[PDB]
Amino acid sequence: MRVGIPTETKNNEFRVAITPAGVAELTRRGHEVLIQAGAGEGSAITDADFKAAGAQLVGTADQVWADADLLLKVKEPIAAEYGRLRHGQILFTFLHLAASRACTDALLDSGTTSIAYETVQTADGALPLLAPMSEVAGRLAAQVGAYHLMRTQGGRGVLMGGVPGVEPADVVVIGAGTAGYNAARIANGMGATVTVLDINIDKLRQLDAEFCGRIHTRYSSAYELEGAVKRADLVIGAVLVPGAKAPKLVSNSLVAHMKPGAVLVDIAIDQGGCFEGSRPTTYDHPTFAVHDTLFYCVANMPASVPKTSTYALTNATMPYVLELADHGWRAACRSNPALAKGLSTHEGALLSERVATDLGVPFTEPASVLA
Amino acid sequence: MRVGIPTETKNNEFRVAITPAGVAELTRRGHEVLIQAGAGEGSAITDADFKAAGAQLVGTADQVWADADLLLKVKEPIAAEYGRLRHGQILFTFLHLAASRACTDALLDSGTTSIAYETVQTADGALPLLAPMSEVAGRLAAQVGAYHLMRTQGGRGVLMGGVPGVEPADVVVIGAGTAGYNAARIANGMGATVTVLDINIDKLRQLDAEFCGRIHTRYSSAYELEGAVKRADLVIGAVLVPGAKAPKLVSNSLVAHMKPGAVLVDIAIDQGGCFEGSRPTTYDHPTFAVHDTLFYCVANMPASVPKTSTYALTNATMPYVLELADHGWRAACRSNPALAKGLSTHEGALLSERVATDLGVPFTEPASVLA
Amino acid sequence: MRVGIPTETKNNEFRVAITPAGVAELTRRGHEVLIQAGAGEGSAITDADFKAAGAQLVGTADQVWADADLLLKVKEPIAAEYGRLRHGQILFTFLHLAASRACTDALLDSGTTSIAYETVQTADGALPLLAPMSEVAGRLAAQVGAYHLMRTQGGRGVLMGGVPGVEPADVVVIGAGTAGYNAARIANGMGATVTVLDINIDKLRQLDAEFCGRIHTRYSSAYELEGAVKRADLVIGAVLVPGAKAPKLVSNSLVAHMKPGAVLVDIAIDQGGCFEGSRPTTYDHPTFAVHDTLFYCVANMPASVPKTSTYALTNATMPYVLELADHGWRAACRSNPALAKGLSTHEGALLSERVATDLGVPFTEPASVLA
Amino acid sequence: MRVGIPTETKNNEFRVAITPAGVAELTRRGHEVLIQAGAGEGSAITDADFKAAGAQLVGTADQVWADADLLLKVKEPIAAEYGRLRHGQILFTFLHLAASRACTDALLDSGTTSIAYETVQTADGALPLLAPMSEVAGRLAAQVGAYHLMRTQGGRGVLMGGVPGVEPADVVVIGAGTAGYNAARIANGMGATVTVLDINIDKLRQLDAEFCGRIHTRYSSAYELEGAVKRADLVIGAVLVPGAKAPKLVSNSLVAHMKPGAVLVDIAIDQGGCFEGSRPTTYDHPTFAVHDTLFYCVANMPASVPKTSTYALTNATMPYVLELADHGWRAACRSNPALAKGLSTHEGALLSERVATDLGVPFTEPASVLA
Ligand SMILES: NC(=O)C1=CN([C@@H]2O[C@H](COP(=O)(O)OP(=O)(O)OC[C@H]3O[C@@H](n4cnc5c(N)ncnc54)[C@H](O)[C@@H]3O)[C@@H](O)[C@H]2O)C=CC1
Ligand SMILES: NC(=O)C1=CN([C@@H]2O[C@H](COP(=O)(O)OP(=O)(O)OC[C@H]3O[C@@H](n4cnc5c(N)ncnc54)[C@H](O)[C@@H]3O)[C@@H](O)[C@H]2O)C=CC1
Ligand SMILES: NC(=O)C1=CN([C@@H]2O[C@H](COP(=O)(O)OP(=O)(O)OC[C@H]3O[C@@H](n4cnc5c(N)ncnc54)[C@H](O)[C@@H]3O)[C@@H](O)[C@H]2O)C=CC1
Ligand SMILES: NC(=O)C1=CN([C@@H]2O[C@H](COP(=O)(O)OP(=O)(O)OC[C@H]3O[C@@H](n4cnc5c(N)ncnc54)[C@H](O)[C@@H]3O)[C@@H](O)[C@H]2O)C=CC1
Repeated sequence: MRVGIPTETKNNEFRVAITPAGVAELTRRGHEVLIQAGAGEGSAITDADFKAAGAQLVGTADQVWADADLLLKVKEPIAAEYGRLRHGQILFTFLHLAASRACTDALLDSGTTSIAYETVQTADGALPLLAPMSEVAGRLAAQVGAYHLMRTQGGRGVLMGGVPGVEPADVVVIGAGTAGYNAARIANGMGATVTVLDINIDKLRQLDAEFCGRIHTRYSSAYELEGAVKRADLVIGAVLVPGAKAPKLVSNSLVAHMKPGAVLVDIAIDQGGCFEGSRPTTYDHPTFAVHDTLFYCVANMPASVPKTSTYALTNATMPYVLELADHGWRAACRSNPALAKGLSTHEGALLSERVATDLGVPFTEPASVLA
Repeated sequence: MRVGIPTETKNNEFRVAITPAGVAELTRRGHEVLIQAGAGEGSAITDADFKAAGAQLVGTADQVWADADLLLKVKEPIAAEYGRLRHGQILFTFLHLAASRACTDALLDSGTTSIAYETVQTADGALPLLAPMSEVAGRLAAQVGAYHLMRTQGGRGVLMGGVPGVEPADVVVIGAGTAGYNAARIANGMGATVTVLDINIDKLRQLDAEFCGRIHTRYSSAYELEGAVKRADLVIGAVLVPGAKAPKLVSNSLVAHMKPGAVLVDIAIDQGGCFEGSRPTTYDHPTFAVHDTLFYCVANMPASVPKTSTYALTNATMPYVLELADHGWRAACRSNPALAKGLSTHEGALLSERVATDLGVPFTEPASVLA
Repeated sequence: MRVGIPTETKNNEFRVAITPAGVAELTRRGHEVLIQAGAGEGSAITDADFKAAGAQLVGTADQVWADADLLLKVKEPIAAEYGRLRHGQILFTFLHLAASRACTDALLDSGTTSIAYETVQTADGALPLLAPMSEVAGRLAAQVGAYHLMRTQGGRGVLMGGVPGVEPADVVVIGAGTAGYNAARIANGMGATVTVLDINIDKLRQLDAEFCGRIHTRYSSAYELEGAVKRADLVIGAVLVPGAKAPKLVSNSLVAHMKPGAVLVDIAIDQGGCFEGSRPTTYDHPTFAVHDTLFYCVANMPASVPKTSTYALTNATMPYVLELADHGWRAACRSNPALAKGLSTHEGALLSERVATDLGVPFTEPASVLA
Repeated sequence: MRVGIPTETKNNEFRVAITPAGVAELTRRGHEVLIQAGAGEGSAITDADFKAAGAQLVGTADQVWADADLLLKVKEPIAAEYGRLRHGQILFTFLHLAASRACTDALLDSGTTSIAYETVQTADGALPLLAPMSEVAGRLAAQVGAYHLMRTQGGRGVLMGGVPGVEPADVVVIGAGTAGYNAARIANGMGATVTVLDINIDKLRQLDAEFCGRIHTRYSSAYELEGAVKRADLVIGAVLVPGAKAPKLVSNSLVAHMKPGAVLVDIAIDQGGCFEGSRPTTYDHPTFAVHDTLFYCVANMPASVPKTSTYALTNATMPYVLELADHGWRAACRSNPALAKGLSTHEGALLSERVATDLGVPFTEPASVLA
């Protein structure tokens, strides 16, 4: 089939959904690979690199979208792309539909078949395509939080690790999953005192063992959470219920009681944000004031480190890309339950129960479109 | 005597040279403490906090300077302050004279008595007043280097620590002293691959043992230095010869051979810079381009984390401040050889041999003005 | 000469001042070794073990004391032993004279020559005979503090290390020297959050590097000390000025503000105690109440682990014992400045300036009795 | 329904089965919470704290027991409570029935419905309600073992971690599960040389990886076990077969060959003890002599650290408490197989096969009382 990769268009989005190695393997398998001129430049993959791997370089986005049987992207379609969505095409990308009625409607109205990276899910419950991006975003949260704690950025003016004889920053991570663990690990490595909260005690045990208690763990009761947040210099929101809109765990009322110049990084912004005061920001304007604190709410954090994140992502997605190209969506999803869990839309039907619930929109069973 | 502390005026300088506790101890000893209204605000020390500790709050900088027998500052006098320097007054602050003929001339022409924090030196050869700032600056270099490696900042677009299956950043630290050790430690904590060079093998042996080889050490031969720099995503320049202009270790020719978007942080900029291409930048405009790389050359790095660095600095300086106030410069320096090594100017005479050599200016023996 | 070792008589004192190996080395050098029957039993060294090494086992303490030219002990003479002190005899033991006018007077009135283990001091300033006992006492403070934190012991009822999801104990160590470092290390190993204070920043810098920030370090300002103590579940007092009465750093007023059931272990009790409320306790009755807290003030902590501490002590003391036996006190002290610093009394003259100052008693120069 | 929490009555039992937060959530759900006056005081939860959360404070235990539909406790009913057990009430607490015919009979004769915390078991085989108490007891075993190794407690007189140049204690842990891992981790953190035995090699691999071999692992053959025990200063028994009486792994004959003053802590005492010589002790009298060793056999170890263990326990139990209150035992157990595995008695029927086998008492299938 024809596999198309357009240039990402979200603000400062430097990632691309395929590398030369993936192009070469698709072509080895009898597929036609179409790629918009310039699509890999953010990730230092020249048109010439893609050409040598076997891609057809096309001048415009409209052609990639029109010609592709399988359209591969990194981020969700944005408003200017809603018109490019079409019936009879497979879209494979991060979707975050529980967080956007407008995006969901556009997919449904177009009749396109869409599969979300972030709801592809193996039998152990893991999300193998979200995981590498959660790892990137977690590590970035720590480095971005430390930078914004500087007085010159409007922060409290506290050094992450302190220096001998002087207290370090107090960092609170909400969620001990992939992003939270990665945020905690880097923040701890920068010398901050790190506390991680979760409602899953198993995850806290795992963190306790891995750092031998150097990273503090607190069960996420209302009392522990509020107490930790009030004391924090930096809060990193990293909770998830797979495919769902993030729960609102930190109220604006709580934020009003925080130390002046504290920083809050809402990693969960891609699913709507786990802070009440969150709204999406971009790399051009990443922060805004809430009460006397600074919120950071970038829904495409890994975009700033494309040399790392393009590869991390495609190492994970490629086996799934190959099965979709070889067999088409129905046969691929039929053969792979994990893949099938990423199914989101098809011919105006919404195939995710959690998305349908969060948006208040009718749900149709995926088994129905697969049988 | 009268101990005066004016507001710092260098760009984005949020530190202050004393805290309420130091003010209280000075007043307990019969000293008059004069402080410019607003001087502690960058460090979250209000005029009211200084007042309660015993300070006289004065409206203008000119008064502090005119009235103080001992003038305490954080950074060197800048141009607009040259007219405030006076004969009969002791100035105790960071000076960096080997890096500024203009500052040195101003001190000499004023006839003031000046002692440099950074050349106060104990008999083991350590610089106890520079050390905590070198600790701050080293830790900041890692976090600031990581941030500027982001594509959105003009950098290469590589995450410090990578993620599983994908390479981390390659970090090179030149100098294994206080600043370099701290930069290496934080960069390593962020998951970067860190290589540290020095000409002092003892210092490399210490780093090797502390991290049991996780931080790489290379003797600083031309071959090792050039090779490490060409491979680096981030270079941190942290060399020092006490009180001297920094040696130029990284040529612009070498920089032309580096990877595009690499970042170079010149911590040694306060002493003139150890990179050939270095020139001082400010927190307002911290970076500039050299060839295809980004240089970061801020001479007052600890200013951005004043809640940490004001205290770190004053924990160290205060015992020296108390000796100078109790006994005056001559008797304090007679009693304390370490203090006496900080002696820089007195009545138009330049008292540092290393500074005199570097600037091409007459040297006068400090034992002569202490006899 | 005759080297005598009596049985220790302080409460629960299970240590002994020599082992079979030391006895054998003394006898190899032509010395007569006299040991009280039963002296080694606390340390599991039977009379038969000492006999086989060459010792003369004697039935009574009075004989050991009467016959010995060099008398080796572990702890200071107590009241019932004051009548055994004699002119012409060398006493070599822990003395702690700055803490006991009564002990000092007894030594002075007897005219005996005494050398204190704890003031023997090498040119680097280290106290090589105190050090291994400080190591023992520091490690014990952590384990004894943890035990007394149990509700069943009157303490707050908090587990040292917490468990995943639940806060650990907050431990504050005052003094970053041998005892404090060892207390911090063990407390941290038990999973407590440990903060260590000192006025010597060099020592904090060393702790910071050794644990890469896992043990918190705070410069010991009034503000940091008071704040840390109010938050603490367990406080360990481990400060020292060599040969001096301990400074009083924790007021009873501060103790009144602590959490109910907090535990305070005063390791510095042997030198008078660094807590205002401290008074010496014994292993039989180790604790007492101050306000709503529990104080632990045992002046012979290493006695409880004699299998460890007898050997640790004698590994260190023996080379000094051999010098004193071979050459006598005057020539040994003439040859070894470190040994000479332990000189405490001789023929009614007090030879330590620090002790003399603390007790308000005339000082006589040790160079005078060595000339 | 009515949820009742009486004061614990076992010796020195300071835990309570609910906290204010749990009370508040039960009341939010339409349940009536009854709590005996004083029940939370051991855990520093005042009657006023429980009152503010919504509980009815009742004067006597008899009323709590009579009125409660769901009775929540920490420990098993003791003799003086056997008369309070009633038909038509759900009891949810630690039971340890395989270790007490008398307790089992009382439950059976009363006709009450009982569910054991310690046999609630998820599909991975884990025991999520036992786990936090195993974590507490393991960590306590190390600290309690170290204390009793002191000569002043009748132990060998060896310091847990030794000091430089002198050997540390030799610690042997039997069982590499939750309690054993926690005991090993703390003992290692105190500087002891730790060896852990198990028949499950997977658990030994996990320990080997987590400490990179610093904690020794030995397959639990008769040879390795006997050899390790004879060499040990401290033995910690931490084996379990879920719901079963502990196997007797250390014979009195073996104990006769141990070093004099060795300490044995039998954590498995709650299930009957894994040492042949074990019998339950209390916090009032925790130890007794076997041959020349000291046995410690406290069946309610976490009771001494209630500020830690009350919260650890209730963080785990609460989701199960809520389901029992909302739906009653039959529907809750029907919906939750893990919960259903804790089913122990109902109307005179014993529902645990392992308990019935160990006691030699008839077994009835749980599916029979659930269908
Ligand atoms: N902003 C960005 O650019 C990126 C955002 N993300 C987002 O980061 C978030 C976290 O992702 P992962 O770490 O991979 O998820 P994960 O599933 O590995 O971890 C989520 C954790 O949150 C915990 N949790 C859920 N509800 C909670 C509550 N009410 N209180 C406390 N803890 C709670 C869960 O128990 C779980 O341990 C997701 O929204 C993900 O989409 C991921 C990559 C990039
Ligand atoms: N930009 C800023 O705001 C601040 C800058 N600094 C500066 O950082 C610099 C480093 O200071 P510290 O780490 O405290 O000094 P340090 O004396 O502790 O270490 C300097 C190291 O550089 C090494 N070195 C000297 N010449 C060398 C050569 N040719 N090649 C390789 N290594 C060489 C030395 O052997 C020494 O180990 C100084 O200029 C200091 O003033 C310090 C604080 C703040
Ligand atoms: N109770 C017992 O059985 C034993 C008690 N000790 C005692 O433990 C105490 C500590 O001994 P080491 O650790 O060997 O001494 P050390 O000399 O190694 O360390 C003492 C530390 O206290 C610090 N210090 C002094 N004054 C201070 C102040 N005002 N505030 C904060 N820190 C201050 C010093 O800077 C130094 O780092 C001594 O009194 C020693 O005799 C030692 C062994 C056994
Ligand atoms: N005394 C007290 O206050 C408390 C006692 N406990 C008890 O501690 C004991 C251990 O609990 P957990 O660590 O949670 O259990 P677990 O199931 O996590 O670990 C038990 C380990 O024992 C091993 N084992 C079983 N039979 C063995 C044999 N014959 N030889 C060698 N190893 C063997 C298993 O393979 C397993 O790894 C249980 O009896 C538990 O009820 C728990 C909490 C408090």
